[PDB]
Amino acid sequence: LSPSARRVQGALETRGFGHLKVVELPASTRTAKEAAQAVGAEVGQIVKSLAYGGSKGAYLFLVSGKNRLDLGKAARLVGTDLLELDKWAVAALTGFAAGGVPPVGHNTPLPAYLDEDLLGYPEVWAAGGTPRALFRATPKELLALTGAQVADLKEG
Repeated sequence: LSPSARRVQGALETRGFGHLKVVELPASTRTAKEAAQAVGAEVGQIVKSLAYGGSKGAYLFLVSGKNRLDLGKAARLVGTDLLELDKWAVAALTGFAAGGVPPVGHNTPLPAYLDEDLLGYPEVWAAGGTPRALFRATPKELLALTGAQVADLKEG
């Protein structure tokens, strides 16, 4: 198991959610579609942990794998303009590299929001530190872990 996977696992245990297990998929895995097939889930069940910056501070957005973030709603919700964060800041804030950001274990705890469509499943799969690592959890757990606020975030 990769250093990233191990890091997310330790983070889950330190939070009291040690029963959730980080899983490692075949090197040949890098898109959300690939990840979902490997574990038998729909792409909408994959959770993307998107980080953005604002003059206030940085925020976290958990989006269904089948939706793309509507920056318009995200901003009126946050109350400030939001802009893309480069690679360096993403790692500096979360402690992980873009493309594999998990919803927990961040160096900087971030206010969070959860795509209401994710509550639509019995369980979802979040990133485990790299494109080829995931861990499943029910939406209820994801919310308890992130302390995220449920919200309407996708483009319609």
